[PDB]
Amino acid sequence: APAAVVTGAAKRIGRAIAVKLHQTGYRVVIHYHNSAEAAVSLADELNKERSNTAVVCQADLTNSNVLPASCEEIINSCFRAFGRCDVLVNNASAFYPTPLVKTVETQVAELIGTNAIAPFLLTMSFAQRQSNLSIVNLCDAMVDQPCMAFSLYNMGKHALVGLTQSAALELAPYGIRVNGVAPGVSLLPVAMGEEEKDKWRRKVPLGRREASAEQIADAVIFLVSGSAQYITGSIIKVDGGLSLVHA
Amino acid sequence: EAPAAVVTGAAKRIGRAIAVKLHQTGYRVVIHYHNSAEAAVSLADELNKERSNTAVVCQADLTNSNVLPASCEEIINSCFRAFGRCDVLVNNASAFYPTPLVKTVETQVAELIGTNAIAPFLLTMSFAQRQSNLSIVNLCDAMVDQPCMAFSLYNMGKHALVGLTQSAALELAPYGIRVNGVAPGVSLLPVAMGEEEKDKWRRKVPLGRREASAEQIADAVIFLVSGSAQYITGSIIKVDGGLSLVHA
Amino acid sequence: EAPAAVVTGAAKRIGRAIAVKLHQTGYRVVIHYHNSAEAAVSLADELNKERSNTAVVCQADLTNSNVLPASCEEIINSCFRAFGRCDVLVNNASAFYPTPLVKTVETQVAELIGTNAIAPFLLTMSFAQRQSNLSIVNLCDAMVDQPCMAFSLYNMGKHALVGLTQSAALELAPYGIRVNGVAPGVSLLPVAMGEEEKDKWRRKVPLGRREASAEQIADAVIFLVSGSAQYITGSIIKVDGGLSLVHA
Amino acid sequence: EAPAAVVTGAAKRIGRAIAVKLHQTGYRVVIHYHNSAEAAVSLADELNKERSNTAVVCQADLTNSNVLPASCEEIINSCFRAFGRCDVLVNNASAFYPTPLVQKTVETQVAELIGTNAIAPFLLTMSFAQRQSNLSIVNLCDAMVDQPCMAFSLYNMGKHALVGLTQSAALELAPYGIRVNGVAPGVSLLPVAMGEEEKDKWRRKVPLGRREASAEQIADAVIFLVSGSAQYITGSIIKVDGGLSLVHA
Ligand SMILES: NC(=O)c1ccc[n+]([C@@H]2O[C@H](COP(=O)([O-])OP(=O)(O)OC[C@H]3O[C@@H](n4cnc5c(N)ncnc54)[C@H](OP(=O)(O)O)[C@@H]3O)[C@@H](O)[C@H]2O)c1
Ligand SMILES: NC(=O)c1ccc[n+]([C@@H]2O[C@H](COP(=O)([O-])OP(=O)(O)OC[C@H]3O[C@@H](n4cnc5c(N)ncnc54)[C@H](OP(=O)(O)O)[C@@H]3O)[C@@H](O)[C@H]2O)c1
Ligand SMILES: NC(=O)c1ccc[n+]([C@@H]2O[C@H](COP(=O)([O-])OP(=O)(O)OC[C@H]3O[C@@H](n4cnc5c(N)ncnc54)[C@H](OP(=O)(O)O)[C@@H]3O)[C@@H](O)[C@H]2O)c1
Ligand SMILES: NC(=O)c1ccc[n+]([C@@H]2O[C@H](COP(=O)([O-])OP(=O)(O)OC[C@H]3O[C@@H](n4cnc5c(N)ncnc54)[C@H](OP(=O)(O)O)[C@@H]3O)[C@@H](O)[C@H]2O)c1
Ligand SMILES: Nc1nc(N)nc(NC2CC2)n1
Ligand SMILES: Nc1nc(N)nc(NC2CC2)n1
Ligand SMILES: Nc1nc(N)nc(NC2CC2)n1
Ligand SMILES: Nc1nc(N)nc(NC2CC2)n1
Ligand code: NA
Ligand code: NA
Repeated sequence: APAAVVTGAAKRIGRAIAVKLHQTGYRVVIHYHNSAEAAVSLADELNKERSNTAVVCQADLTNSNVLPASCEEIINSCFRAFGRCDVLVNNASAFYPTPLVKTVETQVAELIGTNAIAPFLLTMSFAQRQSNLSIVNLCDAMVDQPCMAFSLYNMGKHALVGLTQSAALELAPYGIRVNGVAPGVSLLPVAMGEEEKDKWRRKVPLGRREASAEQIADAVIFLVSGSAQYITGSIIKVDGGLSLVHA
Repeated sequence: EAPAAVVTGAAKRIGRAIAVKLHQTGYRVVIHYHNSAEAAVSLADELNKERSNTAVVCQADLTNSNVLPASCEEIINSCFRAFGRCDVLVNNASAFYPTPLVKTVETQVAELIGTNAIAPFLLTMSFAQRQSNLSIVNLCDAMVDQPCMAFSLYNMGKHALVGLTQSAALELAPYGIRVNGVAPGVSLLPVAMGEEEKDKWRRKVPLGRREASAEQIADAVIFLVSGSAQYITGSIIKVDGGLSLVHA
Repeated sequence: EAPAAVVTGAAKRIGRAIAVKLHQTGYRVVIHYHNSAEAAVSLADELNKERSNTAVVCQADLTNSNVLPASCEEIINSCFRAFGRCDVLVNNASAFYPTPLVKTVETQVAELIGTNAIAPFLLTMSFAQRQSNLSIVNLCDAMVDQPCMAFSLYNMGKHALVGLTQSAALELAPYGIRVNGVAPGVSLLPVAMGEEEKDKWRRKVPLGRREASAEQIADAVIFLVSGSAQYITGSIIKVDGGLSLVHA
Repeated sequence: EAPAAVVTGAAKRIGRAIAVKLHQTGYRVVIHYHNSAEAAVSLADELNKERSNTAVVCQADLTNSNVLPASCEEIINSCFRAFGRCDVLVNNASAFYPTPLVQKTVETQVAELIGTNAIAPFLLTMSFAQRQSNLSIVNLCDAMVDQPCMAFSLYNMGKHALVGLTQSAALELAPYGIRVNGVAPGVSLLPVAMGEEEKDKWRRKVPLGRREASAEQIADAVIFLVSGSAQYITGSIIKVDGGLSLVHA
């Protein structure tokens, strides 16, 4: 059985991706930062289905002097548990506004670390340890029509597009594919107000609703599958047409 | 009962692989063709041997002309006539040849722009006008921003097809019709292409230094028409082995 | 001696402003028009009052048809007959109206795809064939990836024009002919559009909550044809006040 | 009074060309530099001999660190100290070197490549805006970001982030009348460290003249963007690449 690492997998979209990978037959490493209880509850659920097929792994993915070592250890955790690491899903992400007009350098470390630098370091560590091997990066369908006052977040997501492309090119000779999935509106942020959630939903052409986490996870499953073996450097929007709607 | 799909230019090559994979997934298929009558009938016979009354052929020229709207309406009609429904449209048929800036040019326009862009638009119109998982898949080109030299009309047509994909995704979303694309890089090389040229293209592809099989292209089409793509509309999936990421 | 430019659809609105600014920069101009003869002639008279023998008009329908290649060749020829040279081509003329998926459709195709894409292609062919700072500027649309609802053929035509811009840039670079685009967002609105509707569009624009003047669009054209742009080819400059960056 | 501009990494090469062209257009200029003190001072001396008290130098490292926000604030402050205003910011400074995925610390490479190409532009943009006619920012991008050089992931990441900043900042700063645009070279001045045969390999790829862009050609697009001829243009990135990005593998 192949094995996958999913970052930020205790809740929401990460959780659904881990669940669907496990349902497909993968053993999974459930990475978490603060959500230890949820991470272990997910592992307990998956291990009840198939013993010793899910483990948890804690790490902060904020940029720092220790982030390279932390990312090496996440990949190492998959090898320790399962003896291989076939799939990496870069899902973990900080998301909050950073107006141009926490210290700003902490915001940099968190927003650019989680969205871009940790994915890069995890990609390095994944590759260095190297079958259907692939990486899937969780992008953002709205990167070119960004939310107001979210410059660092947007920078991080653009950087992640860059990594997707650069790593697809560089890792192709190792048979490692690198792709992305770009939600528009999926599970709305827990802190967003109801009326705000509804305003976003009403903008989506395809059903005037957000994507379920499972719909996002379906695109991840496709990209890691045998049915995507010639696909690398591609980013699949799963956005219900939202990015096509003008102001 | 079983859903039904129209695949244009389905007698050979990628369209044939798409038709076969849709049929294997459970669809009844309209095999559109232009000149390749014997291949189209042979494919229909193959599919009907597997499940009777699940494949028919439909002949049409998709060159632009004043009768092209009627021709595209008749392809969609032919699906309803055979199967009583039309769930999926795959716009695959395509003319591809150079048109240097420096057949008459009017014919070149009609063929390249008609097959790659206008016929998809008219088929899209007719599909939409006539009707649980409805979708359209347009065969695009991953290299449209790094185009082949002296292929301006072809490239224009494929860019127009991106525009149609996006515009139709937006407009047809309220009807539950998703509209997406699949963009090959190099897949089955042109029959006309010489061996050395084919080898030069193959050697450019990062992932495996080989072209895509027809089946690999069809796999992306199958995903986009499936239940696993129900929130996906207006997306174009490159299936190019990284080719478009390679600088000059 | 003075360079010469062809501007399509130059009688009114953005094309007129472009022709004026090119003339102010020192170009002789061919004012192409279709229906707006009186305005074309008035512009020519104004320009020739400023400097005699510097402006001529040229009538043609740019709808797609069997005669469009000849018509386009004639427009280019008119610049050579008048001025002895043709240094700049500005593809500005454009039909724009909705074509819902759900006039006959073949005429809509001819008009929308002809004016926005096929006539630019044929004009580009004829320009190149007759061939220093030579360049072509195509009037694109900054909103082509977030298009107006029910404008599929228009959007297809503008996408095709992006592809032409790219393809022609690549192919014509060895002749030193640069090919670029200018992409307005909201510029001149219909005069007859109610101000309340105009204001809905204006309020969308981040930079000043107003539409671009024709002259602001023309400024970008002037840059691209200038000596300050001699390494720029295949580039499309948005002149949109940030509109294309604004989400739904 | 004459307007004032800050050009990062302006001692040499493209940045100097931009500073020179802005100065010739009537701007007073802050010549930011990191290690090239001699070159920076030489340029300032030359510009002040054309017009007295119209150029100053400003030294800063633009590597990311917890003091980078203060350093960026101080570059903008230096423009106001010398000239009383700051109308234009050109984010030109850039680290550029490979970072292979498979095998000087990686954290240093992150701090340099992401800091110079993205974070310092962001912080300078914040400081520029907080301190405020024809105000604008021009970011030096890269026309090849979607067809990147092999083994340059962190550089490419940085330049993609800079695209994101250009767009985000154009949106957010539009109500302040600050336009934010980019200029994206393909091949311009080749690296000093490259041999002529390798330079020629790159030159031969360029459809328009089989040559790199001069520094002045890049600067010409910057000057257009800061000019009155670009007053409705924001969020736009102009490729100045001779068609290079249109050429397939
Ligand atoms: N939801 C949407 O509509 C949407 C739209 C566009 C893009 N996306 C992208 O899709 C992905 C999943 O979205 P989501 O909404 O499910 O994400 P989310 O709930 O915002 O974040 C996912 C997880 O990231 C982890 N994380 C955050 N900061 C971290 C840090 N410093 N170190 C390590 N891990 C950290 C958290 O793990 P712990 O809980 O364990 O601390 C969190 O549960 C993200 O990449 C997001 O950007 C989502
Ligand atoms: N192969 C590749 O590497 C590649 C690369 C990029 C994109 N694509 C796209 O993928 C699709 C499939 O590629 P392919 O190589 O399999 O295509 P293809 O063999 O060039 O053409 C497919 C079929 O199009 C039909 N067709 C051509 N002109 C027509 C006309 N005037 N009216 C009606 N039908 C017409 C032909 O049908 P008859 O034989 O019955 O006459 C032909 O067999 C095309 O859209 C192509 O542009 C392919
Ligand atoms: N206005 C905007 O906000 C906006 C936004 C985005 C892009 N653009 C682009 O900018 C350019 C100029 O826009 P505009 O608003 O000034 O254009 P416009 O007023 O819609 O049209 C310009 C001219 O095109 C000519 N034209 C139309 N159909 C033709 C045909 N069949 N044959 C020949 N010529 C034909 C007409 O010439 P006659 O009057 O002589 O018949 C007309 O005056 C266009 O390419 C447009 O798509 C404009
Ligand atoms: N040259 C090309 O072909 C090309 C192609 C694509 C994009 N571009 C972009 O165009 C811009 C100019 O290119 P270029 O070739 O002229 O650049 P460059 O010579 O590589 O670098 C410009 C300057 O950046 C400064 N810099 C580097 N690291 C720094 C740091 N840690 N802190 C502060 N400043 C630092 C250096 O200043 P000091 O010398 O004072 O240390 C250097 O002179 C860059 O943004 C580049 O990415 C250029
Ligand atoms: N990390 C990230 N990124 C986006 N775009 N949206 C969200 N959504 C909610 C914070 C949970 N999360
Ligand atoms: N229609 C089309 N389009 C492309 N890109 N390639 C091909 N390949 C060869 C004519 C079969 N055909
Ligand atoms: N995008 C576009 N294209 C043309 N040809 N004309 C127009 N006219 C504007 C609605 C007045 N807009
Ligand atoms: N900063 C930067 N960025 C690019 N692309 N090219 C260059 N040339 C560098 C001096 C070698 N520098
Ligand atoms: Na830790
Ligand atoms: Na008239």
